[PDB]
Amino acid sequence: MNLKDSIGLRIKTERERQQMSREVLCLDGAELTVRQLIRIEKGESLPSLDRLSYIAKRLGKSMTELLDQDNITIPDEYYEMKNRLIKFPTYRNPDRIKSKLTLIEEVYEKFFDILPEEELLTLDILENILSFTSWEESPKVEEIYEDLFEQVKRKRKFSTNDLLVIDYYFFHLYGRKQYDKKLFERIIKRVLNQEIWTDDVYNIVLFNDLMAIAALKIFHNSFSDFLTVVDKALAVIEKSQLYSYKPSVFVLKAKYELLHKENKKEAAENYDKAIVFASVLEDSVLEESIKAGKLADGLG
Repeated sequence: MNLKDSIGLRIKTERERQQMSREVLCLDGAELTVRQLIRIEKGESLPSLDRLSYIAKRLGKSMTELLDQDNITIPDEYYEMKNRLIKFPTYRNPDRIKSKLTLIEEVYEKFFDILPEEELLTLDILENILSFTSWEESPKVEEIYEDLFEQVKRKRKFSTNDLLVIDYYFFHLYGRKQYDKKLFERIIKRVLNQEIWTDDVYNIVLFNDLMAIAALKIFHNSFSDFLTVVDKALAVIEKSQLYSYKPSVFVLKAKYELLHKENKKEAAENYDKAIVFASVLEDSVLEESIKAGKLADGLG
């Protein structure tokens, strides 16, 4: 009997001894949903610290009592590998030897039996992030993402994990003409209000989120708050010194001048700053790509 089975059985056993329905325990779903609790009690999922804290409080127990002998401590090495996955650099500035593929398999081989549901979803998102179209793969995943996104849309302060879930939501909006604009607007507002501090990992996820929002706004021809987005992206870049990201921001400005301000001259100038920065960063693939971008937009 593994960790998940033990904790799950303990929790279900205690809940049923109090004759508490799943719905009663889960309340409004903000901290735990019925399907989450079900996966925990079937030992399909391990609870996280937050979950366990909620469950213990609801049942009137202590976390120690629900844990018994079992240990759910997640080793620092996992968080280091996750951080390295998030900060994973382009193939033009490779760090050391290991691929993302290798790091992900290594994270599973070392830590799978002790990873809670949220971390696993975060990992699936990271794995598939550079190519989210290449991913339309699980009913189980959509089911897990859906409740976690339900929870996310109640929060005012986001975590790293929250933001990765939000990035996957943005991907849900991809290529879609019909969508809930009110939800998208609330999400955007809340992302834009997140504090920028000294966590580079967080700041990276926030950045990629901002790019996704900009892209979506370009696709929707909705340029309200676009410069708010751009400025926030730039504030991130400055705070964590992510200068390899800066040309793409200038490209965004270009697009804004082009498709909204319709100022081909400024558009062209922004492209030129992007090209020059890439050039003087010596990512030549990026430079060439941006030049081709300027031609593509008719500013050649």
